[PDB]
Amino acid sequence: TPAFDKPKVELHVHLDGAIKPETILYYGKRRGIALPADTPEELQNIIGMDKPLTLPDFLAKFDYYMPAIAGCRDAIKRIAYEFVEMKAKDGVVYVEVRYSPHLLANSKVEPIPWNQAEGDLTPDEVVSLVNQGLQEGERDFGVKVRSILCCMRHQPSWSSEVVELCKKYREQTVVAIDLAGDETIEGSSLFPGHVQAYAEAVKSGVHRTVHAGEVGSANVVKEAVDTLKTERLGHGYHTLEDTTLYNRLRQENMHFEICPWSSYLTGAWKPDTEHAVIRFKNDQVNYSLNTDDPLIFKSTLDTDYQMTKKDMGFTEEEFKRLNINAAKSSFLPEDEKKELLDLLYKAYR
Ligand SMILES: [Zn+2]
Repeated sequence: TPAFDKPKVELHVHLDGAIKPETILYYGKRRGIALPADTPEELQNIIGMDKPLTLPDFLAKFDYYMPAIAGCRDAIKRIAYEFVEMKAKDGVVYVEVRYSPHLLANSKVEPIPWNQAEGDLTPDEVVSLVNQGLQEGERDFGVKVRSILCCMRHQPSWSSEVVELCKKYREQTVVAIDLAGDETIEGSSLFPGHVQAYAEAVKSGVHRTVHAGEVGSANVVKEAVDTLKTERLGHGYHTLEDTTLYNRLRQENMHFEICPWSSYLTGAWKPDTEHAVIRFKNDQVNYSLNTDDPLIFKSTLDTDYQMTKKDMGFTEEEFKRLNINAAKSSFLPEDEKKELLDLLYKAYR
């Protein structure tokens, strides 16, 4: 029994962090890729985490399975398709899924990811394949799906390509640009490559979100809002450390993409303190509930609702409230956004 058995909206979940272990296993053996384990259960046991890990340990989780998907057209399209199915099972009616097109390519991309051999899959084609999988999935599972392309903090050189891809495939699921990766990188938010890609997003009407304040200080949040001119914040928990910034963001109705289960497992949140989502609730902040990386966290969207319901006393009124706000803060055209809202209103009333 779901904690909130009603239609839901999810705005922060990574496609490369939401793959079925069986599918990883299928493609691993299909092209002779070495995987740590040969069974689904032990594979998620290895890939998943039950306790906070060092950043290196965390990032290494990806090294274990991404090589089996990246560079393979069939696989890129398939994980996108299966992703929509997963969300349908979660009772999600609208989802914005994000990922780095570069981390799935083996052609172009100077720093060829995952130590894979030079191939023939460019970031551009990756995007088209994802689009196809997501659209076929929308048709087959009844979930409205849009995507977001991720700039990687440690690779500013890819950021311009990211924004141009968002422009090229606009509406065809791509609705925004994101900035993900290691936030502890000093001045990463200020890297010219990232700043210019976002300045261009503003100029081309590409919506914007940025991972900030998850583990970094309130200062990375401030840089995301004032310099990158982000419209939403991924996590943004450390905004509570700069009261004036927090209050300005509340005044501006800034949207916070919260991932409760994730924040716990990663350690972004210390169990000894009030969870940010609790005060955001008390402060009536504009925020959403999200899984982030279901595969790595061994979770489903219900995991985050069960946690806030049972361990934080969230009411159905708050769940309805936050999903309405998630829809209001979506990067959907105003026309479709209103339709999504009408669905939620009728479903919540
Ligand atoms: Zn994320």
